Amino acid sequence: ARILVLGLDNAGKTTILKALSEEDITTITPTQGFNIKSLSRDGFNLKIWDIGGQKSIRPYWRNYFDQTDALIYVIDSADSKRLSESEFELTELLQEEKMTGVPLLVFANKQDLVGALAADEIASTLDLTSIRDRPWQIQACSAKQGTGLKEGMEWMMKQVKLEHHH
Ligand SMILES: Nc1nc2c(ncn2[C@@H]2O[C@H](COP(=O)(O)OP(=O)(O)NP(=O)(O)O)[C@@H](O)[C@H]2O)c(=O)[nH]1
Ligand SMILES: [Mg+2]
Repeated sequence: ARILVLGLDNAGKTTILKALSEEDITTITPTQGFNIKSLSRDGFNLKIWDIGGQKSIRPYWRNYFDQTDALIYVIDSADSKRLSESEFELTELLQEEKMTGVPLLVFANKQDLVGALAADEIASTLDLTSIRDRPWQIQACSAKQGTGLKEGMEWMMKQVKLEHHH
């Protein structure tokens, strides 16, 4: 499955990917273009695209909308000065024709920091309960500390799997 990871600059996209890859986050720098990582877990082959979020390169996001199987949107839960910007960019994404029906996982990141907003507050600001056109989930997490990441990825896998029924 092809996974696309978006969100504002500094939200923690690359740190989450390296945490999933069991590698060192000490040496992470802002992403000028994008990163690709292949990950095999629980009988699944994930190809993950992590795109840089600085506004200057944000128009490039649309290059990667084709053949997307799931969207992960990352937000810095402790940076309330940037919430309006994060909601504007997500609402634009959800109006894209190429992303019709694609499952949405929101990672409410940096829960380890003082003043981090709870998942329910973030859900309210992003107006997630008004979505009608796709499956969605919000998950609180800390990439520095590893919590929440497994739970999020398990929800996402359930949505993209070929499911067998009786
Ligand atoms: N306290 C804390 N800091 C975090 C957490 N996740 C990431 N950070 C920090 O936040 C900063 C930005 O992380 P980074 O992964 O580069 O963000 P990004 O979303 O990839 N930015 P860009 O899109 O510009 O590449 C880094 O200093 C990183 O260590 C977290 O869960 N807790
Ligand atoms: Mg990055």
